[PDB]
Amino acid sequence: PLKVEKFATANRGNGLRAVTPLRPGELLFRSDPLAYTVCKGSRGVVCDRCLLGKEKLMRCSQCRVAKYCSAKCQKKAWPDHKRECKCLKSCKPRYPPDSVRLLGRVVFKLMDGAPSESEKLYSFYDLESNINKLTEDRKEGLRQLVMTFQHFMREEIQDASQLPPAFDLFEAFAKVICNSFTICNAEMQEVGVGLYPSISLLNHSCDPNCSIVFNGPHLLLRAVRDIEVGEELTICYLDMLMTSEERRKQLRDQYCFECDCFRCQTQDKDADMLTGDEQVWKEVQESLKKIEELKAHWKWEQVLAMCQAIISSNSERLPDINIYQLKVLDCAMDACINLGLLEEALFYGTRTMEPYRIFFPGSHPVRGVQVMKVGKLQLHQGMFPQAMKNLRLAFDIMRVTHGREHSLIEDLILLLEECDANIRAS
Ligand SMILES: C[S@@+](CC[C@H](N)C(=O)[O-])C[C@H]1O[C@@H](n2cnc3c(N)ncnc32)[C@H](O)[C@@H]1O
Ligand SMILES: O=C(O)C(=O)c1ccccc1
Ligand SMILES: [Zn+2]
Ligand SMILES: [Zn+2]
Ligand SMILES: [Zn+2]
Repeated sequence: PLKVEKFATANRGNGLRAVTPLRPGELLFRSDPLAYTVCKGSRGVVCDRCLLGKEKLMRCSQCRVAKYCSAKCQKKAWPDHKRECKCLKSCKPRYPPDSVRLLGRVVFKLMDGAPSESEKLYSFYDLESNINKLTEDRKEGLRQLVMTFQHFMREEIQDASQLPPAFDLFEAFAKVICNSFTICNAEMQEVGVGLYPSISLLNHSCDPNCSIVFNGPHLLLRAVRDIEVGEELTICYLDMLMTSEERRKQLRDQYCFECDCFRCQTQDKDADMLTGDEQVWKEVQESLKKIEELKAHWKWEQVLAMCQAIISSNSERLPDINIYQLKVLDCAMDACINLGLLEEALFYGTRTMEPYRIFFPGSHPVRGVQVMKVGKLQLHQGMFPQAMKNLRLAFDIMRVTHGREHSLIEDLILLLEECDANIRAS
């Protein structure tokens, strides 16, 4: 059997609980998506199937919207793509919202595909919609998505007989809002959106006992803390670099619940996250809206320029533990890595280390990868003792958060063996 089970919680609907004590690093579930698509900003930049950023991609002959790294990827993707292809084509100039493209793949998967293992524990039909908690503002947004779906899919779906039985598009989009998974690449950049209905049983905590990590579209659910028999399994739905007030708004707006976890009751880390002059980090927070938009579109040169204007401003500066300063540093590190500016990348990366230790407590895949990036930059620059220490730290974290089932662990072990060989060679 499995190590987890669905159960009805007392006040958060259905959830997942351990059937037996779980232990940090234990693999609990792994799932391909019911449906997934590349995210808007990564479209044309990464392969539609494997979500890897190749320097050579080939677009689908028919729609010219889907792009693939290889014949292998377009073939393995053709079942999921064949019907949307006609739709994307017939709307050529327009491209639909990610949610619409995603729901299209859900519908085709449910109509034309064998039962999906992703629904082993919990199906798309089962997913929470929160419709009785939605604001009229949200409901209006969903109505527009319904009509967008109807437009985009009018070449393949003209009426209900071409939808699953009693399939309601409004409810379907409501489910998408609060059960969408952000698919991240190995470097922890957002590249796609997917539905993993069994995994959607996991409720949220700002101090979770499990973590999900993506290896392409494939999702690994791991325990990151000790977990007792019958204890509910939780993951954090949100970015860790967020104050309690910011988490409140997004958990309300997107997930329709008021978080009662101990961190939100205590404002845990809020004060440290907002150190520095408020006027400055308000401006940086504003600037980050565009920086992250640029990063989403892989516009690294422009990302770096905006980040440098902040990190090396001629006006007042922020401490690196300020979460908005910290985001700017991370964006600039990633841009430098992609632009081949490794000295500068390392300068920014090392500055994020201590803030990441604070804000990503325990075993968090984002900190694991950040430390691995820093260790990799140090290795490449011949800083073997430093690189080894960070690579070991990355492995300490990622043996828990990634595990041997994740291909990045093999890469990291190879970097450990290389770095150790250099240190031996003295
Ligand atoms: C991914 S689903 C989790 C499974 C859901 N409880 C169910 O019955 O299908 C996310 C939804 O569960 C509820 N939820 C998740 N975490 C919660 C929490 N910490 N407190 C209260 N409700 C929560 C919210 O309605 C949210 O929109
Ligand atoms: O339980 C597991 O460890 C696991 O890897 C798994 C994932 C999906 C279905 C069955 C088992
Ligand atoms: Zn590919
Ligand atoms: Zn196509
Ligand atoms: Zn909370």
